[PDB]
Amino acid sequence: LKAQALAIETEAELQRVQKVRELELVYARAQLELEVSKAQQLAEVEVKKFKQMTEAIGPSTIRDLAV
Amino acid sequence: LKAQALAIETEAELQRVQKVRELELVYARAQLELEVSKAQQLAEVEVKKFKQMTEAIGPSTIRDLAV
Repeated sequence: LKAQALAIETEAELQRVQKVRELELVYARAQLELEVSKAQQLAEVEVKKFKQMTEAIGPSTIRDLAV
Repeated sequence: LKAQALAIETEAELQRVQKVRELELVYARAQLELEVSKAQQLAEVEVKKFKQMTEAIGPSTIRDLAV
């Protein structure tokens, strides 16, 4: 009888754990997508501002400015 | 009976968690869009002011001004 009751409550636990982890996996995938989108856009505007600034100052001057 | 009641309250919890996380994902996506818009506009006006100033002072003078 203990075996029958443990079988029922184990099936009932495992279905809930399956559904919760499935929806959590979908939501974590969407958060990852938004995360890398923000990372690459902020990296792109950083790269573009740096490129325009070191273009406007000239790469020859930065060769002999740090010392 | 414990299994039936856990199934009902698990379905009822998971629908709410699904809807809350979906609308939160939409709102976080919009905040990311506004965030990168502000970052790139302030970076653009920084780059443009720096370029005009180092144009007006001349890149030859900044070669021999730091020392």
